[PDB]
Amino acid sequence: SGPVPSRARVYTDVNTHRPREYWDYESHVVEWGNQDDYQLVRKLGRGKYSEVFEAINITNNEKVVVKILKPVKKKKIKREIKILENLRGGPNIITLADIVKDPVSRTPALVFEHVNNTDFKQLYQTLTDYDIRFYMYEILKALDYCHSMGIMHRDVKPHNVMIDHEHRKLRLIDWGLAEFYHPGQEYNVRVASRYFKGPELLVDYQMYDYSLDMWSLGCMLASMIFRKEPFFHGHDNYDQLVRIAKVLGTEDLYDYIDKYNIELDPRFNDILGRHSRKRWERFVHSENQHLVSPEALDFLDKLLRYDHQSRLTAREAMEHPYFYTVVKDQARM
Ligand SMILES: O=C(O)c1ccc(-c2oc3c(Br)cc(Br)cc3c(=O)c2O)cc1
Repeated sequence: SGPVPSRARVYTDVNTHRPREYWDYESHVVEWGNQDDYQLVRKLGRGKYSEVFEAINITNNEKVVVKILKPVKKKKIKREIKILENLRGGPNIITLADIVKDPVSRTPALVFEHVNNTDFKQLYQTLTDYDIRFYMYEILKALDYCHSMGIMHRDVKPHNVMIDHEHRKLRLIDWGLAEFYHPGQEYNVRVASRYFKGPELLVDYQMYDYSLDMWSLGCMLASMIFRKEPFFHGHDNYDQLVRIAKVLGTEDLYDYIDKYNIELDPRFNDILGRHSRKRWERFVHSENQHLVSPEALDFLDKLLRYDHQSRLTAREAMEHPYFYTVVKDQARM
């Protein structure tokens, strides 16, 4: 048997046509700075891979953000650093300003730009229909760039999207799981938050591409327009696929399995059963109908697909009628 191979429909060989230095990050040499150039003000958040502090650049008295990294392989550190430097300057990509090492503890610390972030737990209450469309378009601009730069984020989630609603600014952060795309490469399925794990990550299909990020975005869009965060709320990875199967149906799931000859785990076939593909009207009620339109539902359906190749690309998504009002307003400046 063996699973059927896969290639990205867009930006397939962009990395092949680049210098080895670009994607071969194990050979990247980091230029460190002194963390005594920064004074920490307060902890902004914790996490599995880092603890994030607000800090001050004492050489110019300007607010920055210090991400003190948790002990991971040196390889993964170089990967995140190289990717950040490669994507630096891109649309709504977080800006890496410095890379310092504490003189005492000798720990790697990435220094980022400061953005007045309002948390989505309080932000998703003041968002209008236009606000959702607008910010979705902003994430797409960041995703289309990094995809065109041969990089998939592999960890798209609300926690990783900083938003300055007062200044309409958006930034895509945390690229510690991001990876360079190479046609034919089998990647680790152990990426992204459980609720945003694509079906390929759950059925153990390792040859995925940029389309993984498009799934996660779909989970964000579903959460926003239906006011259910998170939309696919599973208790583990096995149940996660079941929660997905209860919406998109088991019909397309087993066709997905059959097409790519994916050997399915002997546990799934006992908890999946059979389900019909529910219409998106079944998730529309009085409290969220002001966010749901035929344009909204059409755009969503074209993101949440088992077959990663049938999902929209970032650019294809940016040309959807769902963003027609946003595009016209951005052209008038
Ligand atoms: O690469 C990362 O993992 C990564 C994490 C956090 C920030 C990051 O977090 C903020 C938080 Br949390 C709260 C507030 Br207020 C501001 C920020 C901010 O400006 C900022 O860059 C940037 C990048």
